[PDB]
Amino acid sequence: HQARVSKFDLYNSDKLDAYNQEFQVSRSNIKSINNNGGKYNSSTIDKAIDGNLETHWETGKPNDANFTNEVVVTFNEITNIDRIVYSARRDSARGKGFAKEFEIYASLKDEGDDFNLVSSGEYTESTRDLVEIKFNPTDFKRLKFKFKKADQNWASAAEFMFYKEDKLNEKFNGLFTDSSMNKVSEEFNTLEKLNAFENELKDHPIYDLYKEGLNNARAILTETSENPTKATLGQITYNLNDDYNNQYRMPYKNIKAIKNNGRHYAAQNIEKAIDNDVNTYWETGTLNSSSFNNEVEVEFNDLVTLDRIVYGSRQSDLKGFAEEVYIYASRTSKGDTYKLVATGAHEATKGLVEAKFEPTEFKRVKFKFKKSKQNSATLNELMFYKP
Ligand SMILES: [Ca+2]
Ligand SMILES: [Ca+2]
Repeated sequence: HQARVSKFDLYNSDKLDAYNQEFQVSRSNIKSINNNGGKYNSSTIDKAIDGNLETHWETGKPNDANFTNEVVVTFNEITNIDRIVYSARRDSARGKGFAKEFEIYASLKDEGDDFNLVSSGEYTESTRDLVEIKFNPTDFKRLKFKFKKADQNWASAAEFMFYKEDKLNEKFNGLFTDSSMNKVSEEFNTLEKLNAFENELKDHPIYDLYKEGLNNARAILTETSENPTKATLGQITYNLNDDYNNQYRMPYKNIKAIKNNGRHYAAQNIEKAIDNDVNTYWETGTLNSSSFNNEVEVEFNDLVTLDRIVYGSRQSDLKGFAEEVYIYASRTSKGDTYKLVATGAHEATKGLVEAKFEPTEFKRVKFKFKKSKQNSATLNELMFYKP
């Protein structure tokens, strides 16, 4: 009887309409609405189900020590619903009156106080989010939403939206064994199982959103064992060789994203490590310690086979130079799926250094500063070469 609550990310997708077409209770099925605490001004209760996120209902009576705001939606006919998507008001006072704690009750008739509890839940992350509240699929003629706790008490609702059960969605959420998404569930643990699943999924409205995870599972099933090599590191200048770059350097355009685990100092942000300028650099905000190592992750648009990583520090004084480097590969777009491919060391030097290791396929690369000059970490450039 505990609701599973999460941010409703689908909001920002071009698959939304198509998704709503199949799973949203349509507006022509929502008959009427009322609520026990009136309205403030002309933030009327119809504005809670008017289909427009930019209009809201606000109560005229705030939650106090002795009053709980509730809203009751009547459907045109009995309707099987498993999820509510809800936001608080989204204007100047964004988030005010969010239902931090709520309960959902069903009735199968049009009148009377015969409500039975369907679900309870909380959300503490933010009050400004559009949230998906998921429970056992239940029949409703009337649905009651109680504002058990309402941020700053003046309960509000941009919208309530209602969804039927999405069984293929629920199945897809069982693709992996846990949230680190690094192990395929037994259900899907062969390429043939996975293909069957994908085929099962092809006509679904958000099919294209499931492709990534399916591809991730495919890469995990076909992964080889970790077997890292001692990389060779030396000073190089072939990066100056434009013609050679055209043939052997991975285009900067193949970088999807870069992040790092230690924030940054001042104006030395992480993008400066990949701007094809040896004079700009990223510098961490967090020192290497007994408990911490600086790590940089780069994700690629398209898988790429590389045999060399080229890198440098800030050139002024070589502060943060990677004196010892661990290189990891992942063939997935996300999940804890990195395996160690190489390790090597080099004394701090001006200019750029290559780490050469065995040809490896990368969807993402992690670059770990195992040991670093003055325990800092900087990158003027980070470049990727093919065999
Ligand atoms: Ca609205
Ligand atoms: Ca740079």
